[PDB]
Amino acid sequence: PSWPQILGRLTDNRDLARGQAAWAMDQIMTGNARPAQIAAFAVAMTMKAPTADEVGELAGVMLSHAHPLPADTVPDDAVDVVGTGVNLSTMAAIVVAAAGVPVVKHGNRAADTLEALGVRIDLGPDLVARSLAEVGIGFCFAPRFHPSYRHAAAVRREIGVPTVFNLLGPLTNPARPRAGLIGCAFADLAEVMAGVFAARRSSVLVVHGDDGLDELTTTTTSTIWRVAAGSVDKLTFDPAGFGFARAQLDQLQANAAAVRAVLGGARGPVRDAVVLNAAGAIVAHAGLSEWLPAWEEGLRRASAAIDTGAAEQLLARWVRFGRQI
Amino acid sequence: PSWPQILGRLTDNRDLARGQAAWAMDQIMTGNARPAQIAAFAVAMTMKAPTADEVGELAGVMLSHAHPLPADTVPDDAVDVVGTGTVNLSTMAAIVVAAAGVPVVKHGNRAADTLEALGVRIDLGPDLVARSLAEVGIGFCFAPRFHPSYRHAAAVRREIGVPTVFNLLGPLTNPARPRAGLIGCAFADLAEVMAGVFAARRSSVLVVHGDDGLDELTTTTTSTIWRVAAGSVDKLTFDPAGFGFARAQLDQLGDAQANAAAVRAVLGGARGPVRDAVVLNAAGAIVAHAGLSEWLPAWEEGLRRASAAIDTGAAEQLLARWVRFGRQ
Ligand SMILES: O=C(O)c1ccccc1Nc1ccc(OCCCCP(=O)(O)O)cc1C(=O)O
Ligand SMILES: O=C(O)c1ccccc1Nc1ccc(OCCCCP(=O)(O)O)cc1C(=O)O
Repeated sequence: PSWPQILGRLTDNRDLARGQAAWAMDQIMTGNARPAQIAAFAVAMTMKAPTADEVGELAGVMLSHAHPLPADTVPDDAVDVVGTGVNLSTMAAIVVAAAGVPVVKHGNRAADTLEALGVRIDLGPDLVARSLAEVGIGFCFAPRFHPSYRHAAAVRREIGVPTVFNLLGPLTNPARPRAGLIGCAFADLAEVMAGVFAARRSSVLVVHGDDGLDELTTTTTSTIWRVAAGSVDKLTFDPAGFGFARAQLDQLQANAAAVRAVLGGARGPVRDAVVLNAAGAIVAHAGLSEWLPAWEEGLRRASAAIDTGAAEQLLARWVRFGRQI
Repeated sequence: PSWPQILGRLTDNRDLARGQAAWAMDQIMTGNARPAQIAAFAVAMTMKAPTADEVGELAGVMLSHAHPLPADTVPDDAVDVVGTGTVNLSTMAAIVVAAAGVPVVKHGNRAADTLEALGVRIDLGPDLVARSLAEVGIGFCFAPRFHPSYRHAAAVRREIGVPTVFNLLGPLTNPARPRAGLIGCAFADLAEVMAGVFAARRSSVLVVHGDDGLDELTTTTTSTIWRVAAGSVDKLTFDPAGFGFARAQLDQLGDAQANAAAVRAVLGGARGPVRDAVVLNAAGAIVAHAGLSEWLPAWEEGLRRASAAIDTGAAEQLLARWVRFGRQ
């Protein structure tokens, strides 16, 4: 295999042969790729239109190089709550964890929201494991678990344009949770991302707000690719069906204040959006083992996690956990 | 403008707005583009099939930055003989055309190697290329010497390896700006684009693509010719069998050392498929030359002039004189 071979195939608008995407990603992560080669690959794959097989190979290589969490430290039913791209997902994650569903998130700075809240984001595998056990939630700092991806990440920022690489974050949570609510801002790639989760037998709702959000929106309908039993089912979701009023898009350090307000019981469109996304994660969680009863239960659990103060308390306990390390 | 804007537009499979390709090329040519940005643009512009307007803007920026030849040193009827990539055929055809009395000014880069092997000094500044054109009847613009700020793009092209839109610009960024030529293109889809760019400049060009894939007029089969003249483009099918040329095989048409030997053989009068191809392509450039000011009569004359340039020894002498020039 070679870069001219692989780049040539892509520029010819052909799908890659089995293993080729993997070879490319492994070159990129073993420091064997020039920035120009990385950029050419990211762009060419994007314009060719990536397959789930291809994106799967990319994510597979990344996870093969990643620092794992220690053995038997991630519950079988842990979930992620995240988008391709953060205020809504951070809150939803806390609420989901507070409802009793273990959450392990994965991210990087532009993570900023959590720091502003007093959470310690840069922990190693053993301490993330302890956080997950003792608090019910953990955060994997992406640079710390994916050191070899730094070359790729640098090129991402240099070219600016979105590419297939924008999918890899949610697909390479180093804790490897089997479930989640996953936002995707790119309607065409959402389906591909869903296929990758399907191949892994994950239980995920891949969500794309029809207003463009990488979260379940309250301003209008959302497209959901429901992934369960290795298959993908495409659905349109209307929050009005669960009694939610339509919000305006503009209503959705600043984030930290917003987090404190919602967890404190503030009513409004932000809370509604948090509750909706938290419920989505809980439905995805239920999928590891009916759509309407599942959503109704998810919504009850999410609302109760806030209203009882459990979500607010969990964040406080999370903050305290880090200050005691 | 900005890279996110232009690259986003290209990845969305949209043609660029007026000026955007120019802006991009200019960033690249002023050392203001990161290698990753250069590469992303090269690939995106390639996979979003480039338009004549866009390719014209790229070449235009390149020429706006290039060292020109001194005023009035390039004859109004000078021609180019070149392919996008057959360096053996175009090199020989170029010498033959010059020997027939049509000024030739070429533009090229090392992978030029064949000419050096023949003892020609290829790396000359504008003033000496001009002198070469006047005194010998042929000149060569060595690309790094005229396009110095292209070096960042050059490095990126080596790194990614695959052909891109940048592979199309060579015939369109000749710093001597000849107004006529025989221009080969290996990709038929882009040949029509190249013809469009030449038409915009009102060049008299034959853009040629062998139906066997050669970036020359072939003798193995027919060729497609985009005939550019009067700012308008006519697309034609061309069969050299109509001029009595025997069919050759693709294998009959090497490194710079071998190419030089082949050059010496042809200019020395060796008959065969290689000579035929040279004569045919030399004739084509002569036909393009005539178009600056009737199709079959033009070809018949072009073929007579090319054959005679070889057979009298004029072509062989011109090369000897070209080599002599560099040493004096
Ligand atoms: O930004 C991304 O696209 C990304 C996606 C998945 C995982 C990580 C990502 N980013 C990075 C990964 C590594 C990295 O660089 C690692 C530095 C850590 C050094 P050490 O080996 O000592 O832990 C930087 C980034 C980044 O976003 O800037
Ligand atoms: O490669 C370098 O980094 C370099 C360094 C110093 C001086 C020249 C350099 N390279 C070039 C600079 C300009 C240039 O200009 C080429 C323009 C024409 C391209 P084409 O013949 O393919 O149409 C080509 C090169 C090169 O190394 O290839």
